[PDB]
Amino acid sequence: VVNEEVAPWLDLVRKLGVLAGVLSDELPVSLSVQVRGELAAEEVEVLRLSALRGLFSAVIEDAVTFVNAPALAAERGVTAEICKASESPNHRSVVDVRAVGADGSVVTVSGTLYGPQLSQKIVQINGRHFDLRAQGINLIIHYVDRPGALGKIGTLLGTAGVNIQAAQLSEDAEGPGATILLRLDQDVPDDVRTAIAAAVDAYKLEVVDLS
Amino acid sequence: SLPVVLIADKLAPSTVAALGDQVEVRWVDGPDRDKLLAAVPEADALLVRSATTVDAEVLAAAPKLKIVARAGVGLDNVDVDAATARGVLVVNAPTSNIHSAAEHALALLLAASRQIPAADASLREHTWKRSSFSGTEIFGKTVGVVGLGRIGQLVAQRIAAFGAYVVAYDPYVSPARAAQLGIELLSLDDLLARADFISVHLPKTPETAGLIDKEALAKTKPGVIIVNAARGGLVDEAALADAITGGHVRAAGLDVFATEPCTDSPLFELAQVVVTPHLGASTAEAQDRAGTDVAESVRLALAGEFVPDAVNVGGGVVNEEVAPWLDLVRKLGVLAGVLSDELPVSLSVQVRGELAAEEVEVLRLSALRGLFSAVIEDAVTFVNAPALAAERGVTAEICKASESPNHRSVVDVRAVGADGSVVTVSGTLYGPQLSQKIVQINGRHFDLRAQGINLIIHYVDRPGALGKIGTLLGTAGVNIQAAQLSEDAEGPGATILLRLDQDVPDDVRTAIAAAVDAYKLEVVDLS
Amino acid sequence: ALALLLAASRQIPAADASLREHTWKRSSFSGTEIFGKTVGVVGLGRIGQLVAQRIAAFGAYVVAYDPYVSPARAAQLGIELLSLDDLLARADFISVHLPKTPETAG
Amino acid sequence: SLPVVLIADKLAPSTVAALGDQVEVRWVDGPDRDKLLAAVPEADALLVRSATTVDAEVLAAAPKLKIVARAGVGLDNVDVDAATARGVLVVNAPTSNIHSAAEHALALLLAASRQIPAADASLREHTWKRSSFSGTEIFGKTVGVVGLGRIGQLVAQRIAAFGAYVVAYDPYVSPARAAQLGIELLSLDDLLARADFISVHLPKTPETAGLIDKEALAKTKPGVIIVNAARGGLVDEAALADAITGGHVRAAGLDVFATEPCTDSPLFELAQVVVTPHLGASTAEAQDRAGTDVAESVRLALAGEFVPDAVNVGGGVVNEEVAPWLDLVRKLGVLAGVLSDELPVSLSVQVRGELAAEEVEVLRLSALRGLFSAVIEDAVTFVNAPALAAERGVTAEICKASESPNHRSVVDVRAVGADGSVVTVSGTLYGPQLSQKIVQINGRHFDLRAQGINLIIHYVDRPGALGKIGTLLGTAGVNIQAAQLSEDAEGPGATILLRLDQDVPDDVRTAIAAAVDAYKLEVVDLS
Repeated sequence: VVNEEVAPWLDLVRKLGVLAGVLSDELPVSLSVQVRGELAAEEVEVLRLSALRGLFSAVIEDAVTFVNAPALAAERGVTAEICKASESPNHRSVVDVRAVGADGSVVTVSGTLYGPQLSQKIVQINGRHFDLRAQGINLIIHYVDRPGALGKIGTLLGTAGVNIQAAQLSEDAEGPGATILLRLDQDVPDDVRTAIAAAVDAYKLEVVDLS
Repeated sequence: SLPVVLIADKLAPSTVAALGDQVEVRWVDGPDRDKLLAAVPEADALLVRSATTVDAEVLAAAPKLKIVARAGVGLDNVDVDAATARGVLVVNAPTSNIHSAAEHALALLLAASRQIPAADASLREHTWKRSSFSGTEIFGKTVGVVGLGRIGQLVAQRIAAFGAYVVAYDPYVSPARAAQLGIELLSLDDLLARADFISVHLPKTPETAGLIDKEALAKTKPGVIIVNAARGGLVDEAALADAITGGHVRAAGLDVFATEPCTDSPLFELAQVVVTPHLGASTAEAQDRAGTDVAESVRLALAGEFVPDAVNVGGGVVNEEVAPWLDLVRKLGVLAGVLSDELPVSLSVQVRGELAAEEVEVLRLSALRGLFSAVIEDAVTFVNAPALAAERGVTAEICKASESPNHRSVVDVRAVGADGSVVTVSGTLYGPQLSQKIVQINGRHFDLRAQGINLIIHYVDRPGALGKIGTLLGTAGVNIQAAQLSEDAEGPGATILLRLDQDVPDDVRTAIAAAVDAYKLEVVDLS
Repeated sequence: ALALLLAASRQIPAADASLREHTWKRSSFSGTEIFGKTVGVVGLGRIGQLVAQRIAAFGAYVVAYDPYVSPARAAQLGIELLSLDDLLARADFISVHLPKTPETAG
Repeated sequence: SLPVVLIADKLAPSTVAALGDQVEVRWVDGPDRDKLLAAVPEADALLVRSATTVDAEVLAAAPKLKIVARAGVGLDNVDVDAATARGVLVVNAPTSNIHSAAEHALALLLAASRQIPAADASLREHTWKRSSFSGTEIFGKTVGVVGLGRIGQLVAQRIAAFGAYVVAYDPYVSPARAAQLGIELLSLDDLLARADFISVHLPKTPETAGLIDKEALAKTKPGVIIVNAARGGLVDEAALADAITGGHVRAAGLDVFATEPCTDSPLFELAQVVVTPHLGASTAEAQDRAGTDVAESVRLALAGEFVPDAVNVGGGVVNEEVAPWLDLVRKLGVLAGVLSDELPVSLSVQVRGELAAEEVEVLRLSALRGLFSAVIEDAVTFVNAPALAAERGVTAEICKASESPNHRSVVDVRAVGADGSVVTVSGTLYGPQLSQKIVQINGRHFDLRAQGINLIIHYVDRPGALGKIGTLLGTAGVNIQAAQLSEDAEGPGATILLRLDQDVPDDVRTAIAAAVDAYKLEVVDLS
């Protein structure tokens, strides 16, 4: 039995997996799922599968099933780990999916669920904090903070007929950079991604479907 | 072992008899550094006026000091930050001068309209220039009071008995309260247009400074008489001089100056401007009231009772768990105030989650302090809730709930309007540094540093709005540190909040408004 | 009458003068507060009646000497009627006025 | 000589320990006439529940009786008029049942939606009819609370934790207060349309009686469940029965009946209606709270202190000069309330002239009692101002002024709205009989008996209006005793007030409105 407390997290952690993957430039060699807070008292093994399954759909043709995935990860040299800690520093419960590349680079993505609807929310990308619905087409940009930056991103999207349903932009604690997330009403043509990316000096720019 | 109360400035024992006979009162020459520092070591309480300075050095030499009390209203001679840092309760006497100061405003209004000092001078010179003078009758006239706190209220009441109609401008008094006072509340523009007399009664804050400038002085009634017994440079001194000379304002009374110790204002060369050297509180009765007020405050303090005239936090008065929440809640009040169309009648402070297990009444006061900070002076952290309710018409309450939907603890500050609408703003602290985060505004969720200059825009024209907004800000040279924006759940509206690296010029505000078609455009400094 | 009571109470002329000769003698002045004091009005013809109502609004108690004024009218102006002697004993401020009976005024 | 406290009904000493040891408590069998009358002569205080009747005979036999206290909420068994007449303070325990009664409303809501009594009965009969039952979930549903006083507030709060949205109808709660409660205020029509559950929480007054009739029951949502744990016939019993049978309302819970001792309601023949014999307060905890409340009240009374739970006037508590002003001021509150567009946030009571020399705080309470009398029960003359402010959002203050412009003494009751507008109504007493006169409404002056049915009309079509109004009233057979009417100082409006000899039918009201083109048409009984 997947426990009633645990079930609603499945689809979320899958999406954190999708996110950790699209956001990794190279296929990760390790995937680590950390369960913190109230959730940590449940049986969350199945969330490791969920994350992996998410990781691999973002990379491999013909999406993975649930018993399909562990062997598929092993076969591609990806190892998975799961941690459970009662202690969560901020949210009552949060899950972090951490993907480490062969070159040692790290991507963490975190999600929670709260409210009467148990709405799924993305709440961290790499130590930047957010509260955005885990749904729809989301554009992620890590860029160089110059005057004009946010405007150029907005000008180009709008110029392309692409409407922004929500968006949140945080500034790096100790960097020259900034990272924004935008939920869009439709995909962004390649040409326009390249444009956004040159207009700001994007380290990273990805679009991901969180349906 | 009776607690020691050290009087460092010139307060007589009789002034201070409200301290029990349960204490040992001593006296010291406070201005004299070596004496003060020699005597302060054994002090439990330290009372002071203005001659003595209670800076860090004094505090560091006073190891068991529990209250610093200033018999007065200014806190200029007390480093309140340092006293807070060391756990020292600071107290003053905030209503001790209101009558002597109201009366002085009235004194100046009348002296100016009847040209008293000049007349008295003409007889002093041994001549009879009766024919040359010409006063202004108050009866039947309109008097504009700018700022309706305790003193402006006292002035309104006195002036009304002269058969003047009174109007006021004060966005920090509720309409019901002004109507209880029998005072009509106006836009500053409307006050300016209508007033035969203007008396200013604002505190000095950057929101206030120079309020009445050349542009304001030009909107007044020809023949107006203006009084400022309140603060520093509320009326632009040069604009005043110009309009006096030029004829437009007939007379004026000033008791306070842009920069005090002031012996050289050009206003001193105009006969039709009555001036006085910051008298207002200069009165045996006011100086006694100060002394006896502060004496009672020290009494309660030592008796381990609640000190309503507290200006700060010190002692067990706040748990270590709660302390860091004060400043954040202050900022929720500021923000709830800014997002409100007009002054809320009440603030509902809701504490949810782990925090709810704490003793959190001080937070209700923090919310109020923030809401009202456009009319509160920097040093003061605490406000007298019962006084603020009675003076201005606004209350606060606190509610607890075990459950917090998302974060372990969250505070929500619900600002409620007379008409029943609500503006909700929430925050948390989290992490090693316990950094302050704004997490909800009106059902919208996010995670933004509670700090810096923030631009908030409610608007109706959606497509490309991010583009327009960012591009105008960026063309103005304004960096955007962070941002949150979403399309309204119901209706054609959208809302963005941006943290900026500087303020936003007025023309650019107007541009942004026009471009996204805003109905609300605000900029609050969340420091 | 109010203007003068206030100008004398706060030493306005002497305080305005000191400024005009470019000195800051704040510490030389020391006014008298009206609030809560007892004001004696001598004579209650109309101007005195008006003075007393204006002074009441400063939160002062008003006594007056005028033996020909309607006692009901005095009460309505919130005035306690006294003999001249008693007024003089109790008065912190005194304003003298044309009385109701024009020159039995002493 | 210790004062005697006589307990005439079944209250245990422990219930009453809040009376000091400074008193001699005795007990008597109150229902037993001869015993009661034998014991009451030495009584200083008399406590009672409901079994004993404190009528004139009892009072006349109790020469030094100072308080009659009813441990409960009803005053049915106490002749309060007679006690007032003899100077006897009457007291009850007005918040002593609110929890047990809220809980019972909830009990009934749940029992009705889950068909408990019938289910329990089916198992009692030794069969398993699980398949036949079908409950109604509360989560996510809309619950309409009709009347938002203490109990409706407690019910709203309990029901909200079940994840129901709560709406209320109560014209005697301010919007700010309802919003502090997190409750949405609605017209009765809108509540009816939206509510899946309705719980009634009105007092019985003629303004209230039968509120929810056939016409209301027909506007509700199909499938609604209705509870009345409040009062008598607030929901028309026959209309209810019809709508239950007819299907439209799914279920109901009743704890009170149009005419009690009730053993024969047709509702008792419907399974889908849960009924209980006026339990609600029937609880050890509620009966104890009553006893200990009333005991404290008696304590304060004897200690010559202020009794907040007073229901009336007795003793020196009111000067002989002031006494006759109570009733008139009550009527100024009623009228200020009626002439107000919506509930004022505060009443400013201004006492001018000779009266201002008196001690007149009770008048501020009289004004409140009048303002709120649509939700106050007859016997009660006094209201608990602090309680009413906290529960409903409305305050009162009193101001004095030596001068009265015209009459020797006048009271003005200023009703102030949240938006700052003011409605002013004044009265005097004058003459041998000290007859009560209404003398001003909103700057208009006149002299009209404060008595009888009065029609007030604000209207915009002036020429011939007197003709139209009088002719319609007269065709309806309505005599006009007195009248005052004037054309508004500024604008196209006019105002008439008429004292009539009976009420005015609804069609004739509509006719008058149409004919003079009214915006305000009201009829208040100024008895």
